[PDB]
Amino acid sequence: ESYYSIGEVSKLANVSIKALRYYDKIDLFKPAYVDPDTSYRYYTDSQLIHLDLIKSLKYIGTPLEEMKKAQDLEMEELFAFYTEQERQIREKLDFLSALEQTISLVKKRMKRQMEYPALGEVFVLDEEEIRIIQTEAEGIGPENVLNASYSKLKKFIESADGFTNNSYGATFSFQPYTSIDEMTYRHIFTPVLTNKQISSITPDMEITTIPKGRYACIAYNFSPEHYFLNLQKLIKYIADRQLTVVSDVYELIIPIHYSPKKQEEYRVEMKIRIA
Amino acid sequence: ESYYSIGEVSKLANVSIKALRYYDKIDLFKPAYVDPDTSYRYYTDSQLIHLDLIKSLKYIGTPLEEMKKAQDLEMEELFAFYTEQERQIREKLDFLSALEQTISLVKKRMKRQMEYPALGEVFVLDEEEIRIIQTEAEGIGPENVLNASYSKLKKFIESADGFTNNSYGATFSFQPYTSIDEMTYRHIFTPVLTNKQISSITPDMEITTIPKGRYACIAYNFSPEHYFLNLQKLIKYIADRQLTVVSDVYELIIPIHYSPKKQEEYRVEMKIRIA
DNA sequence: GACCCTCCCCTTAGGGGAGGGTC
DNA sequence: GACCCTCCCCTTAGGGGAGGGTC
Ligand SMILES: c1ccc([P+](c2ccccc2)(c2ccccc2)c2ccccc2)cc1
Ligand SMILES: c1ccc([P+](c2ccccc2)(c2ccccc2)c2ccccc2)cc1
Repeated sequence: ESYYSIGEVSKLANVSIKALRYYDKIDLFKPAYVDPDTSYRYYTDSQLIHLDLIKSLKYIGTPLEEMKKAQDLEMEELFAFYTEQERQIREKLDFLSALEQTISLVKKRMKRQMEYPALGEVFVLDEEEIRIIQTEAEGIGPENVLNASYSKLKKFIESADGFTNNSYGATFSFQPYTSIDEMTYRHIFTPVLTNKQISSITPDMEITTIPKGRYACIAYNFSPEHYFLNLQKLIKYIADRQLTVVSDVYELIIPIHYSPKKQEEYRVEMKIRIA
Repeated sequence: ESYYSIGEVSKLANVSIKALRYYDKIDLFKPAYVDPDTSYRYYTDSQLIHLDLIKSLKYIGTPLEEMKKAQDLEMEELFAFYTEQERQIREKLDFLSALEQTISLVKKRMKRQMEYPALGEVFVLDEEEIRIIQTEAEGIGPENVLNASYSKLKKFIESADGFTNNSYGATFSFQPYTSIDEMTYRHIFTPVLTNKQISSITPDMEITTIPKGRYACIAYNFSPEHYFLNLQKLIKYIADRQLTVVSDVYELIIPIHYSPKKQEEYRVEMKIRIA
């Protein structure tokens, strides 16, 4: 025999008035009585129990329309409904976990590039391996490589990492080049930021790595003159100390910013493994 | 010197055409050139790099508008941006973890009620404790208790569990009542499905529990006649075997369904601890 | 004076067409 | 014949008012 106005229900069940009017229009939760003259909504006490399901399902993210079918299932079916919710949550969990790990890897590589000792100077450090996915360069060289060239690689990596690669790589035979027009890339590649199985990789792609070891490295902001100059520094560094190269030259490029406004600028790093 | 149509960009960066037009209108990613006669959009190769940030941020859920400010920050600021993303992810994680645990508890109590041996029959089982939050009943009894009476309790429990309580409880002194109008509740309560700290609980509420021990129990679907009949069975069961009661009578009620259409029906369970 | 009601506008990220040009 | 363009409608869950009755 006790009835409540929309405001009272709102204060009692901690649900906004607008939400009550909406659930009314949606036919999810309608007032027991509507005054035909004022259109005022009135609710009964026993009815409040229905807001328990609605609030709990809202808390777990169930869409309103699906709530309508939830209040129609039996306690047994509701049990299963929750089982399904757990499955989805475990699915959300590992997605966030993987993402949490990926982000951490990105920051690690990001910091490493911000902590670089100096630009335009050859350094010899002990590197850890870098997992990559590569494909033959098809005759492409430093002057004609395009972002579009990495299209097939990015698709695969995006399908397993989600976080699209930010670094673009290429490799070439270590030679005493006297001109850029003399060099041709062997492979182009993109590092993989995840260990998630890849969805049926075609044979024209190879999963491999930049092996851990001692590397002669040099980093700098790209410019045609810098590219040539720094490559020659690397070559001279190796000849001067008669070092022995045991891998191709690895070239990684990463933009310094992604602003469509500012003049584009890229960071380049060349590495060559030595005995 | 190489340019692409919207379709080509779509196939290259795996982004829908509609999305490209939208990012164009939003001024997040605009084509390098727009044909003044056909309005056809054309993109340059160097521009594709900007879709890397956009896609990665979309993958982590960053809203488009905030992406515009992300492509304006420095590599240092971007590093921090990710730090903030990790913080939010860890926040999402424990929320899902807690929810995963709560759901499991709900299913456990839900199953227990579906596996009940029989209705209207007294059983003596060894119960595990049930954490609850209670408040004095203020003279309320079986005939005048309302859903609204639990308003203050539900607010607090909802503030810590999120999953609003589904079970409503009450307690009363074990007496040889000959009529319902003779009984008055001592406390009304609602179990807590979480161990999450409660936000400043007022003193008119008490956090306590239904202690683990041996309980004389009985469950049934509510009806005025059943309520009285089953209470008398409990009283007789205890007197017949001269059992000693060491707690008040606990009364838990949970709806059998939350359909606003079907006739309401509730499941009731009475429990009294014995030495 | 508080409370309640009914429109009306608005948010986010595009998808699914319809009608008509354009590679 | 495929590709591309410009509207137009639509989704989800209400929030924030404006104008005017109603406790
Ligand atoms: C005493 C108790 C309840 C109502 P009524 C109501 C009146 C006429 C027709 C149907 C219902 C009500 C109506 C408008 C404002 C206040 C009270 C009423 C009864 C049960 C549930 C809701 C409303 C009136 C007097
Ligand atoms: C040869 C190479 C590029 C173009 P255009 C272009 C034409 C006129 C004015 C500005 C741009 C082009 C336009 C419409 C359809 C196809 C090609 C062109 C150039 C750079 C980037 C995008 C488009 C035309 C001939």
